[PDB]
Amino acid sequence: AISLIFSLKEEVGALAKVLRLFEENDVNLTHIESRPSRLKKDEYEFFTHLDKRSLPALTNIIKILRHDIGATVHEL
Amino acid sequence: AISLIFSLKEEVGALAKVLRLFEENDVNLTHIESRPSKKDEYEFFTHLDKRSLPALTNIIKILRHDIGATVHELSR
Ligand SMILES: N[C@@H](Cc1ccccc1)C(=O)O
Ligand SMILES: N[C@@H](Cc1ccccc1)C(=O)O
Repeated sequence: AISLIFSLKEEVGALAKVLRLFEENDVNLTHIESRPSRLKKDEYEFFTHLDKRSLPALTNIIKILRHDIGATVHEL
Repeated sequence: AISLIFSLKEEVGALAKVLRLFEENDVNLTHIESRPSKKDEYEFFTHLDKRSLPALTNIIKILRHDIGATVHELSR
């Protein structure tokens, strides 16, 4: 499984923006879970699985999340 | 915190559409977790902050009758 972790600044629609970006890149989730960040009081972390057909978008959505959104992101 | 548990039909952008509804109603999540369900669906466990309460009747309307999700639980 493709595993991706990212951290977002807390606000309404924070996750929705990420998922819109995923959808627009034909990325499809098989798992999501959140937890409050232990590092920053104003951040939430998200652990996701993506299906294998999402692989061609993977390098690129990582860069977009970091660049367009300012998320901290890591492929696991 | 408001507990809301619902299923969606599996498709690219399934969750994005729901989170757009939430966002447009000023609903803020504090937790999300998915699980595969019904073979072609996913179940979502969410918590909404108390400030989301004025939105509940509208998001339930749209979730049930527009998006066509099944709501398994709503509790506060
Ligand atoms: N595969 C769907 C539903 C889904 C979302 C998140 C986790 C698991 C399933 C999507 O990407 O929107
Ligand atoms: N509160 C933010 C981030 C978040 C999403 C989902 C779960 C937890 C936190 C939002 O509603 O988008």
